[PDB]
Amino acid sequence: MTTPRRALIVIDVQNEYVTGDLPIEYPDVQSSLANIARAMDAARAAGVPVVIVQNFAPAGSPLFARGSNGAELHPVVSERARDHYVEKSLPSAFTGTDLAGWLAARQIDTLTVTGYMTHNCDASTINHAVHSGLAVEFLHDATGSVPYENSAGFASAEEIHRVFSVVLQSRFAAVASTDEWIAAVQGGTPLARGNIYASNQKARARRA
Amino acid sequence: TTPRRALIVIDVQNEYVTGDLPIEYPDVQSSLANIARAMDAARAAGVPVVIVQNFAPAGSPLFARGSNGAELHPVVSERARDHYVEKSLPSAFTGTDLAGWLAARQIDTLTVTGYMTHNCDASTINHAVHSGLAVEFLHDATGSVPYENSAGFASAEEIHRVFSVVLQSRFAAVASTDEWIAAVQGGTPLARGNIYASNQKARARRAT
Ligand SMILES: [Cl-]
Repeated sequence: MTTPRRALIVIDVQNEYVTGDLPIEYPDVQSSLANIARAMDAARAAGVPVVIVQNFAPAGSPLFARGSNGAELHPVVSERARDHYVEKSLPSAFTGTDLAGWLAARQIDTLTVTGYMTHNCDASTINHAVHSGLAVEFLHDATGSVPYENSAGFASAEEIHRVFSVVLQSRFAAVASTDEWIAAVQGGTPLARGNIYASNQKARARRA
Repeated sequence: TTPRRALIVIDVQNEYVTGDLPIEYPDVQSSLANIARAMDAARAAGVPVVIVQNFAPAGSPLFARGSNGAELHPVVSERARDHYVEKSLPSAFTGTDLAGWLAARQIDTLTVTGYMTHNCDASTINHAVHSGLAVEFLHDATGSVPYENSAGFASAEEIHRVFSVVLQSRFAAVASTDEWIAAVQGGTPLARGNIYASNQKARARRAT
């Protein structure tokens, strides 16, 4: 087997999600911030390129407003080194940006996703990556969601994050812990991916 | 102003009904019936109808080329259509002419029906939004299956609800088939939610 050639992308780790008005609720945000930092430190030690993504909305916007505290990168990011930076104003870190080219220029075959939110920025970015031919990894303990209620119904942060983690594992990404990822980097091994048939069979077999 | 819609009917194949990937929520007869209604309402209004069929290789457990499971369900195979694409990844854009065909017909709004909510439908919607299309998702003309894998468990109800709520928060106007039919007959758009509102309504359940 070929050794995975990973890039770690740290998506929208900004104060809005922590001290601001879109507070991450599951996993616990302090626990995911700590794992983001471990993943970044491990990546730097192992020579895995680290890409920071920052999301902006216009000045005066209620969230992620240019010039506001909430739009600034959290100290976990800002006090660390990085190898690349991408600003975005859409969920996906690829659309219209230099990300795909930058990755390709570094022979990246595997994009390891951390940051926020699981169901929006992270999932959009992963969807683009998968359909471009990249393998994707998702660190379930270095990511997270918020609860939502709207005309379509209610879903908690735990339900959103779990659903997305399980769906990702079924088809789109290797879902793993930060500890698991760090070890796989050390060993030069891929992380395990699930599949739709196994995933649905297991749930059905249990219901039986 | 009046949307220029196309209705896309994704992967309404026997695998999901009589085969080995049975849709569990919403009830599959109820969503098949609504897909039928939506197609007929589109037809009557001159809204174009696009059919998508997903194939895996001959001999695969699901969607195998040559198998009954891979065939379109008669609800859809016996009806009129304006366009057809076959695909082999979740998004109906990747490796198909879909974006080109929609562009040639000056489509600005894509209405999504068919299966699965969290896989083919979500991936198609995420591509469409990022290409600049407006998207609608008919929550009673779509559906999910349960999954269990190394990332955890989630039921079909949880998966469909979580994706319906997340889509309403940012990616699509989520509506019932009746609401869509009324919007087509009236030449009006459907309502979209937003992330900040969705999160604020959920946070109010704490009742501090
Ligand atoms: Cl698995």
